[PDB]
Amino acid sequence: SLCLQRLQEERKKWRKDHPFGFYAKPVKKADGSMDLQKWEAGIPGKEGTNWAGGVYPITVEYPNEYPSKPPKVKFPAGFYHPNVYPSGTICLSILNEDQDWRPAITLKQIVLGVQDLLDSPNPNSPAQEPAWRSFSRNKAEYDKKVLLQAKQYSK
Amino acid sequence: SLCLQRLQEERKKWRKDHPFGFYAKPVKKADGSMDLQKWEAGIPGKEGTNWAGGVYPITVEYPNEYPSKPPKVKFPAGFYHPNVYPSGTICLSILNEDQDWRPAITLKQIVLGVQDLLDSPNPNSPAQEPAWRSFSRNKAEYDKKVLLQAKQYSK
Amino acid sequence: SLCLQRLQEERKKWRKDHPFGFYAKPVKKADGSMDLQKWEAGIPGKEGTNWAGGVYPITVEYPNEYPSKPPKVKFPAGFYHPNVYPSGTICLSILNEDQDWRPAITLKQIVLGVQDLLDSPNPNSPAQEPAWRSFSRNKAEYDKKVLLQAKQYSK
Amino acid sequence: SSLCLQRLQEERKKWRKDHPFGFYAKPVKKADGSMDLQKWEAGIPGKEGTNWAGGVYPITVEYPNEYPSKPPKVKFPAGFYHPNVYPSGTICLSILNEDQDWRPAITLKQIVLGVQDLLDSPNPNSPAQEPAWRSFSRNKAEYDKKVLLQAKQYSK
Repeated sequence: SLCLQRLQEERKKWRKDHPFGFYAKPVKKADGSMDLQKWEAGIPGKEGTNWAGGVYPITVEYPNEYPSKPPKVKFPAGFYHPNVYPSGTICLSILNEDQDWRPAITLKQIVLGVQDLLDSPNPNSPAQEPAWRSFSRNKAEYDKKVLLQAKQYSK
Repeated sequence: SLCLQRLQEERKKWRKDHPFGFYAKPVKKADGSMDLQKWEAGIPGKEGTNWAGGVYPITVEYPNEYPSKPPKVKFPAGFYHPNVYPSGTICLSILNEDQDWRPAITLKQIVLGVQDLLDSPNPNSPAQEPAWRSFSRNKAEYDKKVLLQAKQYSK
Repeated sequence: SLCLQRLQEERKKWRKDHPFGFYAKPVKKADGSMDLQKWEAGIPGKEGTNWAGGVYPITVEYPNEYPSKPPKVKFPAGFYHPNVYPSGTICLSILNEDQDWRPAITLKQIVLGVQDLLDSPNPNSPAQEPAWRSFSRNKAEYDKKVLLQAKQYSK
Repeated sequence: SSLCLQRLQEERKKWRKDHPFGFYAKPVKKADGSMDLQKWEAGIPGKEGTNWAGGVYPITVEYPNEYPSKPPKVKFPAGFYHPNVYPSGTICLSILNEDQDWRPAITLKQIVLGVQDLLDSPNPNSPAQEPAWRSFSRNKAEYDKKVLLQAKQYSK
């Protein structure tokens, strides 16, 4: 099983070194064992941005075909960002098997890619109508919502 | 009002030279008068495509600032197409004030632009998650849905 | 036009008598006249509740058959409350023609009824999955969201 | 052509259904989001246990109107380093030469594996690149250092 072997390697690599303020670990099953194909992680907002102070939770679901196919990465449904679907699914070219996904991509690369996305939305992939509208038409309103969401996910 | 004068012109104009199989009309108010700023229209699917035989209803909402600003065009909420948000809002650059909107654009050009979009989804507008997923990963499933939606909106 | 006669009556009535903290007015069309069948209003949260401090914006859409048929009342799409659909449509007994709508119901009655709903969600109208789930499963999380939304709509 | 586009549809299906780990290949998208069946982008992973390992080397595959009678043209980026790759990026490979081993039945998988095999095993009969061929033939240490860094350049 390449998928599970790769996920064990990812666990070992992450535990050894990962970016400051981020976390990621397999979820526990009913028996206390790890579900290597489903992880919970957290992405800190960047200092100096309206995202600062929040730690935004994601789930990473690795399909059976991983690493040939990318994991699905989701914020909570309703998370506010122009490139995040209503379901929470993150729209990012590195997570798209037809675009920039490659099997060598590490969890560290994914979580930093998502962190970078927060304060720098992509205009070729608006996935959420109200956030994209405010980001583009009413930046003051967009910024207020971002700062309130940072508070929602703050300690 | 420039807006209402233009809408009168669009109305009297549409009623003489409109694309075959399409319809468009201001909606009626409580007193049977026309709401010039809110129309109902219908877009026929092209023959030779899976959209054939349907006539897909849209509402066209003209803001007070029209024609300086574009109208908003919506299919029913839940309409299935990669470029149509959950609300029914259609993503089309000619309806975007920072891209291709120009005050001269006529309703005819708008409806034809919506028609063209049906069988050729734009990859820069990932507006509807499942429709994109199917379009990209399970084209047979995508086509089957399109075919059934054509029946939904048939005669 | 029984509808528009009733709506002109409702307007004059509102301007001479309305609860403190509330506002309501027909929207303006492109020529500066009033669209009597579409109003924008605001509902203050009541003091001593987690909704306190917010003024929550609504649209009131009166159908041609009003007052025989109730108006449709909507918060912004995405507004958080167990009885508010994703579209922002409010579920309330007095706004349902098969329930407690009566043609004699005034705008004051409607807006006070919406105000009452804010702090008392109805379990037989679970319109919003995450809001209902937090209200049932995680009161602390439910309350925090309400308090942040109050700030969002604060003065 | 018309056989050309029909064949290319089939190639896309065969590939999309089945191909070696770490390779990718897809028609490029046109301005309307539709596929250009006659120009694909692909990636060739270096073989593990060679100085090419860890790289995924990008190629373009351009199918002429007369495909599959005539072979596609396959190019690495201009300035790619390998003794059998011209300055333009064009790969010199027998199965890609109509005057040598091209046959209409050859599939994309066979092309990309042929290119992969060529990486660590240059053909002296196609010295397409002076500096690469000279280093390969006269200063192997220098050649290997360049190959290793180029693997980093295109790191998987």
